[PDB]
Amino acid sequence: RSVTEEDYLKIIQELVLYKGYATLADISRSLNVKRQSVRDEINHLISLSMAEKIERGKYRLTPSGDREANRFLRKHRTAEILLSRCIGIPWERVDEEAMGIEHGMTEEIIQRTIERFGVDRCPHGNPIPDPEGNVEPVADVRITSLLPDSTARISRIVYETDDILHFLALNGLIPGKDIKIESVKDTVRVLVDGRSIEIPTDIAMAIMVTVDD
Amino acid sequence: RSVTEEDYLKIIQELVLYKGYATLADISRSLNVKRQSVRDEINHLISLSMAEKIERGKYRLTPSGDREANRFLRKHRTAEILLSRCIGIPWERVDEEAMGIEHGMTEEIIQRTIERFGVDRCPHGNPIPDPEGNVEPVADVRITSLLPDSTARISRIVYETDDILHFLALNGLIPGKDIKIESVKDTVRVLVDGRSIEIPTDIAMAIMVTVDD
Ligand SMILES: [Fe+2]
Ligand SMILES: [Fe+2]
Ligand SMILES: [Fe+2]
Ligand SMILES: [Fe+2]
Repeated sequence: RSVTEEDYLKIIQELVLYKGYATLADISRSLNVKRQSVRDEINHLISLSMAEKIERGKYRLTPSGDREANRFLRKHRTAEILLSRCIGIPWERVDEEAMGIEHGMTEEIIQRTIERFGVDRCPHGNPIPDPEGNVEPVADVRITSLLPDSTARISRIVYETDDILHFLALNGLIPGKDIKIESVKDTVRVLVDGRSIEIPTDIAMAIMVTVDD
Repeated sequence: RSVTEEDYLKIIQELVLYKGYATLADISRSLNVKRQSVRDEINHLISLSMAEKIERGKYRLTPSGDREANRFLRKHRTAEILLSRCIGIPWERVDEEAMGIEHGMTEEIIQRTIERFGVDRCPHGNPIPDPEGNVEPVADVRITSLLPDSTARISRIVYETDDILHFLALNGLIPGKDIKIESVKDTVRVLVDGRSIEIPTDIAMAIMVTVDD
């Protein structure tokens, strides 16, 4: 697939949940689009009241751009469920592979997929928005906000890159797994499945967790 | 989805297998596109050596247009298998619903779907072409070419409209079912599952069968 508006909405929403803002160069690098085209699209989104400038070089979605993103992510996330549950596309690959089929996911397909597998989250734990673009508020927090000896459950991975998902899969840090914070100096080190894992800051920033209970 | 070149290739291939040719008005009606746009696309296909005029008002694909159609139908037919086997989209609806997700079916998805379900035909029995656009020749014939008392097995439905598939499903005339020709005057009447069914000519023309054995 070549790049669409919906791809811009998704990456901008991810970067904002991940680090608090989207830059042109971060969008350029994720979408593999030249900066100047990224600039034209951002300005177009701003003129449509779907994005706004936060300060210099830093952007985010407006509330209405966020709902539009959400209507797309309903398609995206359901496509991931379809691909991973029906045909065994690996957990860490399924974000990339959903890219083809997601644009044409109809409500017929989306709803039958949701009811057939009994899910309301993508395999990476992000909730599936409703058709209007609403998502239920989830009570979770950044794993980087936790003190040593905190116990928690991994909730969702808000930014789904290859390096990130591969690390998480390799170390079994997946939605639903109980973890315990061992250390927070330089990296975030946790206890999971009796094993100890150092999570570098760039990866830890993408991990949301729910604190018991 | 709005209309693409691939949609033109598919309907033209179907109409040719069905009645021996495609007219502008038949393409217009199937794709819901005004005749003039259908005309521009046909001329474009002709200039690309993907279609040719047979005689007045009658068109078909060239060999190379047929292979291109086939590369698309690999996507289409696999999408149908995915949708009907993974999530239970009804047999008679699955041709329409594949329309969204088919354009982005990658070889990764296509191949894992084929191996996961163990299929080399769509639910309506049409073979799944290979990535290059080849299909294995199938030894089947039109049900309208058969004499009374012939026995056969339904092979494929080469033209998949709503009226056609609905009739076939309603009367259990599906790939694999054994049938016996009872009569060929006005309609084609067959014996299937101990029941007798009159198949009108417009529907019978789309049914291929293999004569035993
Ligand atoms: Fe994703
Ligand atoms: Fe996901
Ligand atoms: Fe079909
Ligand atoms: Fe089919």
